[PDB]
Amino acid sequence: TRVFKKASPNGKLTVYLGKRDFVDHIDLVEPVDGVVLVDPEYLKERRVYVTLTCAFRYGREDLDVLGLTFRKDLFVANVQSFPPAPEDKKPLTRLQERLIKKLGEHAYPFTFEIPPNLPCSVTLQPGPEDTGKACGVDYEVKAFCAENLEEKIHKRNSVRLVIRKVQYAPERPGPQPTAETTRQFLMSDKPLHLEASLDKEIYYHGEPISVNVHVTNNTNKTVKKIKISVRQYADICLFNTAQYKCPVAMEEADDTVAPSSTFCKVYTLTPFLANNREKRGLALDGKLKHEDTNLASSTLLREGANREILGIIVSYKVKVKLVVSSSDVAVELPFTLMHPKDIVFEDFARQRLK
Ligand SMILES: O=P(O)(O)O[C@H]1[C@H](OP(=O)(O)O)[C@@H](OP(=O)(O)O)[C@H](OP(=O)(O)O)[C@@H](OP(=O)(O)O)[C@H]1OP(=O)(O)O
Ligand SMILES: [Mg+2]
Repeated sequence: TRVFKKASPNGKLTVYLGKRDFVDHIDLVEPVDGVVLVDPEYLKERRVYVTLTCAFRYGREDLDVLGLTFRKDLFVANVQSFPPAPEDKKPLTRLQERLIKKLGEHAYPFTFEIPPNLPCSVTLQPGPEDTGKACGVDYEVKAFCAENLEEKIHKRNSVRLVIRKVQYAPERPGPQPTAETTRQFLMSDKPLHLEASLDKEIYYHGEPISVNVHVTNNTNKTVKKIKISVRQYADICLFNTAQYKCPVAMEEADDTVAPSSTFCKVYTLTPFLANNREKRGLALDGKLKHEDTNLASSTLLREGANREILGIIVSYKVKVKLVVSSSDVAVELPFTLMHPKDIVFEDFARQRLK
């Protein structure tokens, strides 16, 4: 197997994790299981704690910073760790029993169970014009040394790392998302009928989207060209609320539809951060520099669910538009963008770009 690890500035403490991206379904959220490597001597009476903070921050770009003008803690989990507290139990995973057996007796576990209805790692990077500042929800994991819970943590024998809560939806049976609209122009009842659909409801980053477009032109006019697009919507709903709208895929085609005839065709679009990096105003599931970052996924939410608490709500839509020679006639279908998915330690730091 493969495990990521990071040590405190003074290599006296070291965290070990088997993933840096935890996949949350709807039912459950993959458990966050790891272990710390301690120096019992180096710390007399001092202890080892590990906590999991989940918070929304606005201003600078990473929670652990001193330039953000707003912050709301959405979750906190503290754990007693070096001094094994019989109180604070666990069964123990098996990347653990394994790990502990390769690190020794100074190896200590910890486990976090992230509630299911918490927002997932989403980051929105405002661009050049946009008057808003950066913001996002991050999951900080920290293991530090101290006597009491309260003494003062020091950026030295302490370690922090951002993990990620990524959303996975399985794709059900259901009907393909459809949309249609009829249009009658001035001086005539002859209609121009538009109707589109997507091959499915759920897609994953990198996965192509097929759009079945059908056009029934009873009109005496002509459809010059057709434009297909995929747009993202990001609603920052906490400190300073605002709504960002941004196209992540377009595909205009000079397809013609003559008077009194029926048209038909299948278009293929691919929303991607790569062909959008540049762009800014959109929501991502991480930082840009970080390779391994995608477009923010669709914020799932429920009945009687608190929207503000989610931080940034993200959604996608496919828009079909006919330019009729005007008032183009158009429809839009909504879809859900989701996430896919001998030891030998490896750094934790996320791989970079170019
Ligand atoms: O479909 P297009 O020919 O590409 O025009 C669209 C678009 O909508 P249209 O179908 O509606 O006229 C927007 O109008 P709405 O979708 O909001 O109704 C508009 O967005 P805003 O006017 O809300 O800003 C956006 O411009 P932008 O990307 O600056 O938001 C612009 O996009 P296109 O040139 O990029 O495709
Ligand atoms: Mg599926």
